[PDB]
Amino acid sequence: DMDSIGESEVRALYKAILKFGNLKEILDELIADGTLPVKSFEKYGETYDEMMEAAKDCVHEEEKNRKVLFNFKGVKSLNAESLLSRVEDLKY
DNA sequence: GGCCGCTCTAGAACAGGATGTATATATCTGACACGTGCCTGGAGACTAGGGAGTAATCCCCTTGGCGGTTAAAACGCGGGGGACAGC
Repeated sequence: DMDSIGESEVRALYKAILKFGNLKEILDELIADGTLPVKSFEKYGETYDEMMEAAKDCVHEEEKNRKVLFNFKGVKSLNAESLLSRVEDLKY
């Protein structure tokens, strides 16, 4: 199962990173406290990085548009700007 | 020095998650039927001896009749006891 990701896990990850930024430090605790259902740590890591890159791409698409929700694996429960800002702000 | 734009706050709408309940769908459970394979019993064939069947004769038993006598059965009558209904 560890290579799959469920929409409930997409939700839980999205909320987690909305609260905590680069979860991959904490992420073991976030599984151990049950915030995230059990999955491969590597899979959560890569799908996090993937959506960070997709958020950057969304910002490039905004730049293309002028010169906000976007899906993960079709799951619409995601937006770029909140995550990107929250992650960098909480890191700082 | 003035006005408009930008930012923040407030209200409204929509969606998702959480929880409980109902309904539909799937799975199990069981028995019957059919198919397959193997083994055993039945079927077929042949012979010899014994049992059954057939025939005759004789003897004993059973059936039928007669007569008389005796006991049993049938008819009769009255009274008592038991059975039946009630409470």
